[PDB]
Amino acid sequence: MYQLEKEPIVGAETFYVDGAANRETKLGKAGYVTNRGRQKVVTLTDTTNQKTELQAIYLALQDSGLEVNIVTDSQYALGIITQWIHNWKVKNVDLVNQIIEQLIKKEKVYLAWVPAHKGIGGNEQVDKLVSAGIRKV
Ligand SMILES: COc1ccc(Cc2nc(O)c(O)c(C(=O)O)n2)cc1Br
Ligand SMILES: [Mn+2]
Ligand SMILES: [Mn+2]
Repeated sequence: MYQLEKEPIVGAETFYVDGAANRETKLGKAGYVTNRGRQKVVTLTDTTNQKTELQAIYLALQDSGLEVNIVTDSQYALGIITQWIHNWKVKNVDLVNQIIEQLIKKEKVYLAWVPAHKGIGGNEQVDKLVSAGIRKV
């Protein structure tokens, strides 16, 4: 893949990703839930809210097939990744480029943003998973 899809890929698994992190401890969780009934969460150290969001996208790329829809609620994650694909058309640098490294090997990728905490089913589910034991209120 050298460019992102303009619309969702029909028949491709859709991963709803999210992350949460504790400001003081830097412990966080990154995870996904998909429309094929799969979920994964990993616990991370020395991380941030922004970094957990990128780590979640990494997990979705790692676990998905060659065509994949990924739905994030992170302005930062979408912005920073998009700032890459258009660029070749400083912070979390390694992780961003590792995501790009995964992206180019896919056949098709649709990456979309949705607003957090607005009752989007998949998004609410993954938010509940990653914030458990991480986000107080
Ligand atoms: C509409 O109400 C809200 C919308 C957003 C937020 C903050 C938030 N909460 C998350 O769980 C999350 O993943 C992200 C993010 O990635 O920016 N941002 C809190 C409320 Br109340
Ligand atoms: Mn989020
Ligand atoms: Mn969330």
